[PDB]
Amino acid sequence: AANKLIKEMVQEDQKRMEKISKRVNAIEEVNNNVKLLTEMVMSHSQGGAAAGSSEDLMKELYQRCERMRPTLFRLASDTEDNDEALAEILQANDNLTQVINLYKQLVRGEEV
Repeated sequence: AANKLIKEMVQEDQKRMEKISKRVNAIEEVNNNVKLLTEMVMSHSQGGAAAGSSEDLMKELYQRCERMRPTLFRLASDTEDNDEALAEILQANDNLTQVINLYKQLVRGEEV
């Protein structure tokens, strides 16, 4: 109902929750995309292939990966007093930079 000044509290609870949940969804999405793109890139590393639709899916996964870095940068500037959350973010960005590295190699003839 109509209330006095304890609206700062339910609104704080709300920001706590949104913050954590956005982190979770980001990290999960990262973990998922990195793992599959990795799996796929390796398999096309002169072994089992598909081309066509597979080229399409690796491309999409690659673009999603590029798109998540900005997202992680923005999440990391919102981790006031939680170095643990900040660390998870930073490890996830590392997973992303890395995978965006294999894809690129795969796409332009390199090894590894």
